Amino acid sequence: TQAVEAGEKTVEQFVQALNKGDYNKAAEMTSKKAANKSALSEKEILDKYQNIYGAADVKGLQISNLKVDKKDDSTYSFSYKAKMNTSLGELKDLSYKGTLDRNDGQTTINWQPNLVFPEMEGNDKVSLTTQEAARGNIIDRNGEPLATTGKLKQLGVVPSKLGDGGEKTANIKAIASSFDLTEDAINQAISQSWVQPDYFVPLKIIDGATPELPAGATIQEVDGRYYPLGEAAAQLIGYVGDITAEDIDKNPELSSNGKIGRSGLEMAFDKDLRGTTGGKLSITDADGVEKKVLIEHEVQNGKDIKLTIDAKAQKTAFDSLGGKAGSTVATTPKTGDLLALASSPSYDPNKMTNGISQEDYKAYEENPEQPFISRFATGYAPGSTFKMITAAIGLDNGTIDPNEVLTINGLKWQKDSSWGSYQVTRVSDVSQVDLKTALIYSDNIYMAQETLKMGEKKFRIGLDKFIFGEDLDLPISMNPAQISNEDSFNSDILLADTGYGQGELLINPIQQAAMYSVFANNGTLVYPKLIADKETKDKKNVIGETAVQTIVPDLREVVQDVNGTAHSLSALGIPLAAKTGTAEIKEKQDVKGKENSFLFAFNPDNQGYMMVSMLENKEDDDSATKRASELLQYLNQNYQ
Ligand SMILES: *C(=O)[C@@H](NC(=O)Cc1ccccc1)[C@@H]1N[C@@H](C(=O)O)C(C)(C)S1
Repeated sequence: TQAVEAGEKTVEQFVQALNKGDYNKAAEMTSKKAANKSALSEKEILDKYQNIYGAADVKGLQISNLKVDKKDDSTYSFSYKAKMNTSLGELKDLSYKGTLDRNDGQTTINWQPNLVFPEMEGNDKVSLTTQEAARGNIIDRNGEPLATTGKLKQLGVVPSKLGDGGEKTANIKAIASSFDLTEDAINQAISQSWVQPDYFVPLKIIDGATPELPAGATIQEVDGRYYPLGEAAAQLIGYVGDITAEDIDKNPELSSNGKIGRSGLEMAFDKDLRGTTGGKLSITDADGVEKKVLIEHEVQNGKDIKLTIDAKAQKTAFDSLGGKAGSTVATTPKTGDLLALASSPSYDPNKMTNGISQEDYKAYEENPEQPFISRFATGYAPGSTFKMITAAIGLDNGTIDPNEVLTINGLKWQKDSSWGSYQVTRVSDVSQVDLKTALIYSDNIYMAQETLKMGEKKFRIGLDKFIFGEDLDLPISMNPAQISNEDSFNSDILLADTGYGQGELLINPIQQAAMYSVFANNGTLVYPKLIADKETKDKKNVIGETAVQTIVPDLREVVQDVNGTAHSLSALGIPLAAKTGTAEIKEKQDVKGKENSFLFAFNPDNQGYMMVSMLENKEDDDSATKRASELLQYLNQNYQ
């Protein structure tokens, strides 16, 4: 019992060496190459573990139920049970054994072939057969293909079949012109280091119709991941990439000859879409004689995933942005089904997963407008659209009277002289301003005064009833919305700015569509829902039904009144309640000052659809309201 404590330490740090991937240090703990001692030499153990554990991708060796006893003068036999993770799953209830040798003060392990796998004898071998699982598709709310694995048409060139001299140079340009490609890229692809005279070197992928084939234009049909919408759903869906040797080290259950999701839903749902690798891990002997099977299970394909996205609304919402920086969120506000999650500018997913020239990948990483960003998940300042929330709070606590008319003179205003030179500004010079007039002309001075009148304490009481600080249940990485940096404004100026959607507010378009969903459910907040089978979670009594019955009729006038900020939408001739708004951004990249246009709109008759569009760093005379008539028409007669 005095040396058994050091004997259990020997088995403890031996399994730790195997579990740490260091087989050399694990071999140094064995005895000497003899009949009853260790059965192999030093490097003979290193090569035995590395070839077997490396082939099956063995990682995570845990042991339990140790029992170290005695038998002879130095033969203290040990036995335990272990578990490990391989390419085909987890090995459980592995009964191990062996003996020890405690000569002097160094207790070693009499190594035996049963220490690699339980039922391995003298010179036994291990074999692994695996069949990769097909990746499941991603479908929309109507079963349309958003991310399937289909057949593609390739285009490559063989350097020998290009001619026999100067004819190759002319055809290198004839192939570049017949398929719209760079002539310098064809002669560069055929002159790489790995290129051989008769090797089929690929080029680009034919999108559909195959043009005339010049002097050697082989079209080898290949299979790969295909995204039918392309850039329209690039940020949402994502892209898959080839699996690296360092990826298998983290999760050994991945097929090294397969694809892994790198961003978006392809990554957030990688476990459900890749399936499980099938095959058999058996122990053989001599000439592949199947002795004992360790693991063997059938191949399971990936589960298809149905979203709440409308493929037609996703493409229309993206195309309406015209390639400018922005995003659009369209939902069914009574259930939360996100019908479209567009972001612009965007990248090409089919180009990323099917091989992209590194010059073009630098264009996406160095693009100032950042096409990789999912702008529907990026927190912004909500802008003038946030006055709906501030007004609804003011009506609930009785601070704002819908019929009380404030008298505002000029375009600038400040509470006292303690504000220095800062003044709340408004665009229109209306003298008599009530709640109806302030929401039509988008008056900041009215909301600023009614916010200071409301008080900081009473303001947050209504704000805390929303989703500020909450993390929504969506497979989209985002930060929770915040009222301010700290839990206290500690500034009258900051309180007024937060009244009309400025200050230290950060709300992403998905969270905005959730907070604004109360105006379509009579004060009940409906959480957004991306997976089609998810339940409809809601949160009632956020604002009173009285404030909804007061603001919603006013939001109709933002469209119908001749001086409304969203009057251009009255041309649609459909029932609409909207609320526009810009937002000042003082980014230090330039001394100008970028501003972001916003737009919120929904149908007040049936509450069938709700839309939140925005334009980041908008161009002059451009607005989200201008480029919203297209999908507002679609959402009107398709989601009533
Ligand atoms: C709401 O965000 C308001 N805008 C501002 O406070 C900043 C601003 C930016 C550019 C010009 C003027 C003022 C008002 N809402 C928007 C809108 O509803 O589009 C206005 C441009 C009417 S100012």
